[PDB]
Amino acid sequence: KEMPQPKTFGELKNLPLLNTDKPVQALMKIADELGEIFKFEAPGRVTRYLSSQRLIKEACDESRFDKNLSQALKFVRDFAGDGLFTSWTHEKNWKKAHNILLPSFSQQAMKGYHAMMVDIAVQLVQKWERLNADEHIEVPEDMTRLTLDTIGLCGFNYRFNSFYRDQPHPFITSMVRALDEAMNKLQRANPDDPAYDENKRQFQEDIKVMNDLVDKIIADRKASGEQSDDLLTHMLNGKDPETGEPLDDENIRYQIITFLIHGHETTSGLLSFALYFLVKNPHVLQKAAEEAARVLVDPVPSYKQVKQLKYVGMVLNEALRLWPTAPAFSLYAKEDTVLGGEYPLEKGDELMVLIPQLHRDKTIWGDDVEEFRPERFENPSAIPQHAFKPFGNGQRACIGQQFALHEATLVLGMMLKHFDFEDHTNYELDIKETLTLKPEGFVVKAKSKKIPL
Ligand code: HEM
Repeated sequence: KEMPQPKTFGELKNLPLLNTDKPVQALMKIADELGEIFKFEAPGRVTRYLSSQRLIKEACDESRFDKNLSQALKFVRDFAGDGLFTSWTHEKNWKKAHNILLPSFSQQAMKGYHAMMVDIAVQLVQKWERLNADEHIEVPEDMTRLTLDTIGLCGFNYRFNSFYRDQPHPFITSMVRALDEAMNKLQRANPDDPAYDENKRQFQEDIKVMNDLVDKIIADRKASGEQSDDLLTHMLNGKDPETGEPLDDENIRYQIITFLIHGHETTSGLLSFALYFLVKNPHVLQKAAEEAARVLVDPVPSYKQVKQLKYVGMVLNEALRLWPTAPAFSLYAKEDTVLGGEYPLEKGDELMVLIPQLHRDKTIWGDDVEEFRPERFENPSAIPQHAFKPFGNGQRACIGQQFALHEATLVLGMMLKHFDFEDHTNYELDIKETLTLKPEGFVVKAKSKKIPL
């Protein structure tokens, strides 16, 4: 079987097709025309984009395929190092950090982080309670303040105090700029061009700003001896079951930077898309609000009450179905293998899972794939294996899944309890693509139900 492939441009191959600010959406369009698999070549590289549950379930076989570091991840590694997200599975530090961190990220472990999550969530709610009549909310902007501050506090007991500032903490400014630079290098035709000397200089400065803060906090903690309810305390005290070794200080720093750079943007996007879909679907919003009011009966949510927000959970899963905020992951063939009984692959061949397209597979989800219908997830164990993959696959899946969902469910629950929301501009969905996805420029008005915290 010959494999479909979009337009080529001479020696540049398919590369010009991704000369756009929205490449994932462009690839979804190509997938719409070419089907479940297409080859994509650039000067000196080749990948194949998968879109069907049929082929993705095979790609998800860990005996056959392992996580690949995409070019995007190789650039992010310049500041995320050998943290979990940017490591090869066979690097010693991957398995070691994975073993140590798994217990710190369990559903049970979320009880320990809940109070800090509530701290920041209350700050968001109070911010919105305190807006004057003529004001509005910049949704992704505020969700980003929320998620960064939450990961800072739960991550290493540090307050960025984002809700006290117009200009973010310097660490945050550097982080966002470093992420942007790693992204720009993907579409940069002539990297050695002197017009990029300043970018390179700035990138090194921003890496230093991030390293200096995190290294200082780690050093301060070891000198103080203080024990906290945070990830840092877990990483300082944890020992690998296999070797009995703890993580060294540099790797701990990379883990912290990783939780921030990856966790903040994905979770902020999710909350933003969820609110977007709620305001665009009033009947669904009514059902979510009814549950929030019924369940969240105390001045602040308890850990247990968050799990009881069953419909809110479904709303978030349905937002992740339509716009999974980390929209792709990359795999390599471990050995020569045949995919789908039709496509021969050689050892090391690279595959890309196009998640938003997977989540629109009509053979799994039915015809109404574009409809926002949380009720799809009423019985979540009834959805076929490998049909729904917003958190990636297997041992290389999101270690932060329970953290992200606890945070998102808590915060969306509180928003729904405390406010009526208005799509005051009839916002037109504009999805900005970076390492992640977000609804750019999404704004609302929130009218308080005047319920005290
Ligand atoms: C809704 C929000 C989130 C989504 C959609 C998401 C999605 C993903 C995906 C798709 C991967 C696999 C990437 C790949 O295969 O290349 C991943 C990995 C990872 N995530 Fe998340 N993530 C979210 C939130 C978080 C948070 C809040 C944290 C930490 C506080 C986190 C920490 C990590 C780590 C450490 C990895 C690498 C795990 C490993 O390979 O051992 N994520 N995530």
